[PDB]
Amino acid sequence: PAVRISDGNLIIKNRTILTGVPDNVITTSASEAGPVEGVFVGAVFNKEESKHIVPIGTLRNSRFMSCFRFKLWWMAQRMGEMGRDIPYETQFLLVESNKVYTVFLPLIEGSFRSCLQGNVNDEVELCLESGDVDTKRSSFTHSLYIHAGTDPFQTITDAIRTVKLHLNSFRQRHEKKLPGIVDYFGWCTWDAFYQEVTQEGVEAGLKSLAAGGTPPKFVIIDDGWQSVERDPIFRLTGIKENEKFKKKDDPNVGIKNIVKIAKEKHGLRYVYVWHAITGYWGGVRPGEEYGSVMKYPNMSKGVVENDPTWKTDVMTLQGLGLVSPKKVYKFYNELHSYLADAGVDGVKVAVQCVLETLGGGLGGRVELTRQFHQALDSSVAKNFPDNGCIACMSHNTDALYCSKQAAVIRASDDFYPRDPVSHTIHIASVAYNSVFLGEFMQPDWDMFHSVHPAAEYHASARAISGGPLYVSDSPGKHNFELLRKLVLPDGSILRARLPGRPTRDCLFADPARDGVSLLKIWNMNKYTGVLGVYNCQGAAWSSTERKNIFHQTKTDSLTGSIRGRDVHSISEASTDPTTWNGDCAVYSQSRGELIVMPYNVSLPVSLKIREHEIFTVSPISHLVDGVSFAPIGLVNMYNSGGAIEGLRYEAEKMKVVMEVKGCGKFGSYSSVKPKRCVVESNEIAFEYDSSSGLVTFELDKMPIENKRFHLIQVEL
Repeated sequence: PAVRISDGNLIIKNRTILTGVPDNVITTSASEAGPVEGVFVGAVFNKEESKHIVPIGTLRNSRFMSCFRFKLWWMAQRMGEMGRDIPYETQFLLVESNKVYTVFLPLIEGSFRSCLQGNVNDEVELCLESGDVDTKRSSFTHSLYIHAGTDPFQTITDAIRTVKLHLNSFRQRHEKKLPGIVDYFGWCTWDAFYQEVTQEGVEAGLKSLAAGGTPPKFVIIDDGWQSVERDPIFRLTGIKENEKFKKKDDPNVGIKNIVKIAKEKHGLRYVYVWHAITGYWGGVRPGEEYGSVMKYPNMSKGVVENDPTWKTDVMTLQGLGLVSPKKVYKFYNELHSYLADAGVDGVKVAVQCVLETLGGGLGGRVELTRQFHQALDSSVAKNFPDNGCIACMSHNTDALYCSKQAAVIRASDDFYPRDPVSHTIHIASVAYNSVFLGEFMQPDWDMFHSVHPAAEYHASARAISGGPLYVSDSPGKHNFELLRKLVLPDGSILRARLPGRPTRDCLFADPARDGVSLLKIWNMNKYTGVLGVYNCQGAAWSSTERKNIFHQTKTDSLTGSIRGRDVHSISEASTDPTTWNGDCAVYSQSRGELIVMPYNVSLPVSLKIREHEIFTVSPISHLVDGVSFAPIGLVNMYNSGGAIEGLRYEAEKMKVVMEVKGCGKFGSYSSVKPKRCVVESNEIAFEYDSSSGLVTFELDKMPIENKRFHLIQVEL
């Protein structure tokens, strides 16, 4: 049966993973399916309670990785090998047996949500909570799912899918419609003006970016456009824009003014706006219209253990006007109808995890979350039918397991331009949280600044994230040399196809805390892989201080290495995987060096703290003995291989035929010097380094007219 409890142990393919499983912990393999590869786990208790905790078993001497909420809104990573190091509010746990990987997914069941936490005795406890004193249960059968396999990424995905088939209450990332903003450069007003944003500031930012040749095609009008008032917390007073967004003649005209300027005058395709899941930070001003009533956040133990300041946050103490569940659809619809009729294409929806703290006597955290998201999704589908929703501050399983439609999720805590501790931590967080969040939605690695000491560090990460790419530059503060590595002259980006994630290598070694390893992040394009390597040692969240701090490091520089197969799915980029020997052409985007890397050969990589390097990794095709080739792409862009749309080898003609998007310097590996390089039927000059095999030529202009991609032929 693979995964079983017998004696009082949890045994996984004949390895004891946990010992000392209580008698009252019960397992099953039924569901809709119903027979299922892993096991659902639950428990039976003596009394009704609105909260239970129960040990599942004792964990020692097995490497784990977990994603845990260090704050209400957000996860980060913690590695370890003893149950006692498992954090409070662990939402995802992956265990290694030394070859075999086991995932533990704590679930929502009925009105309860579960997570895991470690205790002093090295037990893994499941914590089940309804968040409502009137909602009480005593037995549970599907509050946790455990599944094992030999490919850690495949293991995760198969488990999520099994759970989906059981709950039917979410979709997987790959089944959802991504909104069109993901394929374009954007700009977000948040770090540029904070709440003092005005419509003139919006226009200024768009114009400055476009004037340097990297034009955004979406904008996020972030927090500060809405009509809010104090009663020191602010609450929503109406659904329309404030005075800063009213045309300065004609104050009857509203946010439609800036939207039309953006799109007709500056060429934007999309405009999004920010709002809280509750309207604003303090909710909506109490009243009949939407049934808003003052409510005060309930504290749960796990959240407040990791985040003690939450007990004295302004939202906790001054409360929120919570719109009624009976009127929530109407609130979202009236807000979104106003927005859509003004030309707005989507919303960035923040403050999402507050609902779990307000389910009071409304059925609790799960039911309240489900209700609000049901209404929000209906409103988004009606009013922003490109699927215009970015989920923000939303890392709770209550929202993840009801993620049926929305397709983009902020993968971490905010970019912080002025906080030096944050940069290394940001890269670790987005990468590790993406392992799990990217099963539900496309991860958004957040805005950044192009003029900043960490700009390249952040920029390169976004380029391999698989997610939307956007800066929050103040108008005029741009580095366009850096932005041209991310954005083409029409505002399109080279987006990779998957959530960027750590390599198998990096899943159980904490590169923020171990003092010894470099973080390596992989993604895929259609005909190449990509790999970024980061030193992010020297800072992380503190179990003792309970916030992000710097910590001692043994040295500045670390040396690790890369292999072609670190790009876990690199196979899928090969045009003939069954004959492929595993050799890759590896192009260092930062050094500009092409290296041939045979299957399993390592290359050493050395980096100091806050340094990085990006490598495009392309499968080599052996056309005949001595004639071998791999495309690289737009070598002056971070995610070079994202430019290759089509690739075909004709060994009988010793030819390669490609479809390439974009413009700039194009590169490929060839063992031999080409006879000819042809672009749309004309022959063009090229360079060839005989020593590395690097072929380069210039793609002068974007494709015009009926072309849409450059058609390139390379004759060898």
